[PDB]
Amino acid sequence: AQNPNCNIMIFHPTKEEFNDFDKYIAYMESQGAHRAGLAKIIPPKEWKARETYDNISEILIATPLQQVASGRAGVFTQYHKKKKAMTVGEYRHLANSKKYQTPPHQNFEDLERKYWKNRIYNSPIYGADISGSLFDENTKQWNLGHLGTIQDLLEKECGVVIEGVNTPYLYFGMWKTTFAWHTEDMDLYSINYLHLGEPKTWYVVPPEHGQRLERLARELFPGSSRGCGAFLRHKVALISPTVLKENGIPFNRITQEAGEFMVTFPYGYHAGFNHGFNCAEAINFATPRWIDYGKMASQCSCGEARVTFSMDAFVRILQPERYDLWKRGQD
Ligand SMILES: O=C(O)CNC(=O)C(=O)O
Ligand SMILES: [Mg+2]
Ligand code: NI
Ligand SMILES: [Zn+2]
Repeated sequence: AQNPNCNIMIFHPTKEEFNDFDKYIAYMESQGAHRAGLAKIIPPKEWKARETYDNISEILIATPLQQVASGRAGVFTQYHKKKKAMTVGEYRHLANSKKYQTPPHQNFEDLERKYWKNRIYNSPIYGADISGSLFDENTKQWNLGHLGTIQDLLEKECGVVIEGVNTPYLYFGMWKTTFAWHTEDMDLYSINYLHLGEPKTWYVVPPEHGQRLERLARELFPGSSRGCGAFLRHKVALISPTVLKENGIPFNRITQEAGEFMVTFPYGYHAGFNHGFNCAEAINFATPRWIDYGKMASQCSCGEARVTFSMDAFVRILQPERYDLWKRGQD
């Protein structure tokens, strides 16, 4: 069995190996990468996402979100307060202001300590889930707006044409901006490219141990759990590495830097934070191996999670028994 300890693997494809996305994902899996829940991919030195980042300031962040925390330093929830629109140039200046800028620090581990100690006492502002792309149209390898669609994958595997589309999203972050513990919608893969700026630290639980995290989360968030059997789908709960270690939950950590891809695998719970101003692009994708995970994915039917149009068909075809209840939660 490859990668039996479920370590995060780091890959360095050549330019030739970077030509066929599906093949390279399947290669990484043949080496056991999926067992971690997360892998890093360093592009060949010949590759670039676009020529420059000098022309992105006029992108609009229509609904910046202030991430306000409740709880204790290692175990908290966050809610997202809506703020007035601002451009990427305005947001970059904000991020670099004395109120929001990264503090002085020694190394990534010192900054991690500061994050966990202090996050709850501040409310950083995040631009999230902005439909769009920063890949140049002439980047032909690993261009996140030209991947195979999940609807085409389901049709190829199962035979049924379905409605829906699959496009990328941009994320503009600052120090302390946080992504809560979650798996992807319908336990899909994700791919994330850090276009520019400061790093992103990730935490991940191996897929084979996902239910351990779920059981701890029900214990640590007991009102939320009573509310919804799949409340981690609300994307609001944070648990620190110290708390996970105290409770014997298997996990790993890694820091992504600008110019690097991360891939999350089906049913890999993950969470993390940004080190300072940055811009990432991300999209969900599928392979043949995902279908069995999509059929088994939990679902939020309480009303909170509210998702993309295109989840409808995945539930309808893969989970027909759950469809009627799930759809009531959407309405
Ligand atoms: O960059 C982010 O905000 C986090 N993105 C993801 O969690 C992802 O790619 O799965
Ligand atoms: Mg612009
Ligand atoms: Ni994710
Ligand atoms: Zn719910």
